[PDB]
Amino acid sequence: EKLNEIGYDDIGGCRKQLAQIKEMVELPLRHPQLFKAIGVKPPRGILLYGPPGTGKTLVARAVANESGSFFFLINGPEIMSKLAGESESNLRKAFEEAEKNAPAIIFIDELDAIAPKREKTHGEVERRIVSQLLTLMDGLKQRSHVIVMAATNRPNSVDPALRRFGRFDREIEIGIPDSIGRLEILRIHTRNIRLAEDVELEKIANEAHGHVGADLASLCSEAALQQIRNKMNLIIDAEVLNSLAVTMDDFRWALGKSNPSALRETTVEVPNVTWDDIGGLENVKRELQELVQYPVEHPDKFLKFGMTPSKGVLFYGPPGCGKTLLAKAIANECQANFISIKGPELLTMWFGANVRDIFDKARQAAPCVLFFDELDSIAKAAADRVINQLLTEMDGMSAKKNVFIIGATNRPDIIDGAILRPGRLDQLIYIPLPDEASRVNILKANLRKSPIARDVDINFLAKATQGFSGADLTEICQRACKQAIRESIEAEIRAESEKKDFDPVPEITRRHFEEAMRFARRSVTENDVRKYEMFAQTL
Amino acid sequence: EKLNEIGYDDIGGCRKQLAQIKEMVELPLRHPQLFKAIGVKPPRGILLYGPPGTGKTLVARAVANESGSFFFLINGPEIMSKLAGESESNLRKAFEEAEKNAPAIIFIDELDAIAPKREKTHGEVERRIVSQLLTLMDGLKQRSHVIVMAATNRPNSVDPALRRFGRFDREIEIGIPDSIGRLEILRIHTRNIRLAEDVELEKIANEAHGHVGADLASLCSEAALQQIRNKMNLIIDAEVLNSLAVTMDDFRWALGKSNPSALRETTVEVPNVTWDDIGGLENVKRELQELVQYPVEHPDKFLKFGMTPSKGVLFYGPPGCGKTLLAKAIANECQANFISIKGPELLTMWFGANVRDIFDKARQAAPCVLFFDELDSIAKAAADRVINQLLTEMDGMSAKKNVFIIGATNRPDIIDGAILRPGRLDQLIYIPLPDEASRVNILKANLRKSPIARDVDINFLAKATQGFSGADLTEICQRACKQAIRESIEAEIRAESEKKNKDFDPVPEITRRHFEEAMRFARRSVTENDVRKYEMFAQTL
Ligand SMILES: Cc1cc2c(C(N)=O)cccc2n1-c1nc2c(c(NCc3ccccc3)n1)COCC2
Ligand SMILES: Cc1cc2c(C(N)=O)cccc2n1-c1nc2c(c(NCc3ccccc3)n1)COCC2
Repeated sequence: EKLNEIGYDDIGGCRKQLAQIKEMVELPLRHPQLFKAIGVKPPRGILLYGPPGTGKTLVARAVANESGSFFFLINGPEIMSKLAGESESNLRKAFEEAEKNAPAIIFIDELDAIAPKREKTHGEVERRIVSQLLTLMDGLKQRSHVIVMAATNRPNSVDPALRRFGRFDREIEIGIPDSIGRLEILRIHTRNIRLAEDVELEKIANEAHGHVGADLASLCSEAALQQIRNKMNLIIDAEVLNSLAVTMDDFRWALGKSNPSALRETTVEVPNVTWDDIGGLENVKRELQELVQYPVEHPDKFLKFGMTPSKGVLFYGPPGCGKTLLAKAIANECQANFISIKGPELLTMWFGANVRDIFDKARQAAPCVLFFDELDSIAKAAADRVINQLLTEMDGMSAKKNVFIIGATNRPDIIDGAILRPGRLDQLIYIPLPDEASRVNILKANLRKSPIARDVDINFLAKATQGFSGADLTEICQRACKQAIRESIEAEIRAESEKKDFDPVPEITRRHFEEAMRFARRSVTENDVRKYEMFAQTL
Repeated sequence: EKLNEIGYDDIGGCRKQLAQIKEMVELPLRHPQLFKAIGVKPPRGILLYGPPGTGKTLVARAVANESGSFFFLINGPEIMSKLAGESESNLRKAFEEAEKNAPAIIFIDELDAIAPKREKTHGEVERRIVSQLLTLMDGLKQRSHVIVMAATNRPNSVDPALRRFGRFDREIEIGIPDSIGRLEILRIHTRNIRLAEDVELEKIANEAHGHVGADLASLCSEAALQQIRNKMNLIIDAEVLNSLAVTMDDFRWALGKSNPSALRETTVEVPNVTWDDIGGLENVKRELQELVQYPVEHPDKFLKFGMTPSKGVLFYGPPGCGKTLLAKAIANECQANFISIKGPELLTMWFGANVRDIFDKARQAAPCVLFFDELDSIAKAAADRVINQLLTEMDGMSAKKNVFIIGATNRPDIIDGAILRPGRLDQLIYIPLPDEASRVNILKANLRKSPIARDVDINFLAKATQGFSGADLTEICQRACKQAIRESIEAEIRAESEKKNKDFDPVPEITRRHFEEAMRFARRSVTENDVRKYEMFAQTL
């Protein structure tokens, strides 16, 4: 009987959308007088879409329960699992009961099942039920106090006729939870499971990438199974039963063996790469501040001076110089959402229309940076369709919506000149090989989690490199760590053999870094650097 | 019960169409004696089409109510939601009840639902309804005084059989409202909502691009919701309730977060770019006047001299010289509609016939200037299909309908010579880099909204920038504005630091210094070689 007690606190990583739906639904159903007085018309149909398992199904019940409304549930499979007349009778009865017991919420859990695309019907009963649903949606009066909520995997799966301005006009996306949402879901799912004192659910939430709420429930279940195995493979005994608590190692094992279902779905989040970490690149700092931070933080100045900000940059520069991190940092300084799209991903999804989906999602998000990772794959100069999609979508993106498109290219001389036209992406910014401070910061980011020895002078390594790209520094650090692991394992084997300095190699010593450096080679030739300098004028 | 009172004043941005429909429907059904005497036959079927949310659904009721006729409504979803026999029984009862209570209007709301394309039926019950609808539409007796009206998203969706000369012969398009129509919509949706005295609804309309009437209802709803947020967050005191009025800052917030449904719908409007703003380019003014204005303003002299005007023009010149604006300006001087089509758009829509749709809309519009920007992406010399469609449409377009096709190209040498034949696009006009007079207006147009300091000599900059293209001038001003914003934001930060230690506006205008810095890095974007190449094209062809 927990259904009647499902509240907002019992739903996981949809805090922003939960607040939005609260404002949309609860307030009109709790204080109709205010909205009627001012004139606001509460929404008729709210469609929720997103990856499966997010928890969008519980949102309608939570809203109804905490607003005191009546809740009638319409399950698409249930209505489509009945005869030709009984399904229509059930739809009509649901709407009639909702009208009788207003204020009320009708929840169509699988709207895609009831009303798929008209091309997929291939029947008369299905089209009849679709038309009946349309009529009932039109039947509901503006002042009946019945709010029809719906859930679907993808909004494009619903018949377009249902998305008219009178039937389903508001669409809210319940996407993949962030780390805070993941922690909330894990806390919700562990209220009954007994947890050991050594579990840090924050770390588990931060590590689980691509995990939706159902995936986290599976994670907790598998962790409990692992604990039972550990305490049962050796051993029924009441004392042992009371000593059964999920330890952190069990959670780590479950996470390692967990195959999340939302790894392939794009993430929208505010990156935590503060510009204090990027270090130098201060010319790029100033340019990106002028191009992104000022339009978002101080719209008043732009309105005062009557300048429409340009919403398009191109990050051209040698490979492995942290263009993605620069985009993330400029997103963070503005507290702007960040969306990262790789060329292979776009081509693969096109092979499997979705160019407009990502821009629509960017519009959904608050002021955001839409970072395309390799634009030569799309703008080579099959791809002739994606290029035009992108160009037209940029040509239709109003400059006042605060969506900044930042495309990165290692090879800028191949990009089609159409993209670089004024008003599309005409803000060429050059990202050079990291300077001294940038190199120190790269080496410190690489060695953040690695215990280094005090004798190691990171500043000396940065000074010595003087030309290495970022990937080169990462390779140097990885070589040093590999040699350290090689020494640790050799010492462990020697200790085992001698059985017939508890930790002989606890930190990476200066010798490891020296040996790694001896074989280091520059990856960006001076000719390449000269070539990238001339592109600013060759265009 | 407001349905019985829906008039013409309660519908939004369809002022032109409503007047057209008023003559078509209200006048015959009000004075049948006059039309019968001369011999006019009032229309049988009027198919209203356009993007969703325009307000075409209320037109039938407004026409019926004002003319006193009987209004019987038919809903596509409703009829197709019933059994095989009841759906047909309702169609026949709708027309049977209409003839009984004539004069009357039958409004089919979703004609695409009842009568989709014959290839989409894939059933027997559905195909019986289509045929039943056809029979009823052909059973009207031209004296029954019953007028059928229909609404559809696109006319091509309807079964072609319904669009014969006896069933649905008149099609009226209710499209995206223009700025005046947006204000009509923004004033009918605000009759009940209380508004603050600081609200200038005219400004919101001119900024609401791509907003259909339904979308403008979301703006008002969102704007009022914003006011509740502001007052509720500060907070149900009755005094506060009476002080709840939508302020303009709320509207601007709503407009920023509003995602209009019709941003991708093409616009038909008369541009406001008067030729007095284009400045010079006077050798282009004479040629454009001889080809667009005189045929439209003075048809008499063309008939008197027996000359058929050439309906095609090609604009070729260096990039960023305001070719589009010149096309807009001549349209304004003729009060002609202007349709701008981009090369990328035509290919994108073709991948997703539509060439014939652009021309058909041009024909429906009053004397029109159909601009084809980037005609080098279509006439490159997939695309082979689009060029032929464009090539055939021009040939099949009678020169007497006052529709002019202007094609702008930055690279004319690539254009296929088929388009440049004497039949369709036979006139070439060269738009050069802006001259001294024009460069003054380009700078003025850019700095129209920007408060400039009196020490700035706009004339001096134009004299200095002899050779700069239009985009080069625009870049200079933006750099001036960009730098001006920087000195304003840094001054604010310095003020904050000084405030902690203890000229209201530090930089109120773009000083002469800001322009000086921008000009130093400014570089010409059209090489002297490129200018020479364009000159030789007139003879190379
Ligand atoms: C771990 C790592 C690899 C890498 C690479 C690379 N091709 O291996 C390139 C650029 C930055 C890189 N970082 C890196 N990663 C981070 C930071 C940071 N700071 C310096 C920097 C940043 C952007 C840009 C330049 C230099 N650098 C600071 O934020 C945390 C992560
Ligand atoms: C804002 C703007 C940008 C721009 C560009 C450009 N490459 O961005 C090219 C030509 C004119 C341009 N304008 C512009 N825009 C306007 C005007 C005007 N001056 C006269 C003119 C027109 C076309 C041509 C020459 C000179 N210039 C005057 O009418 C109002 C709008």
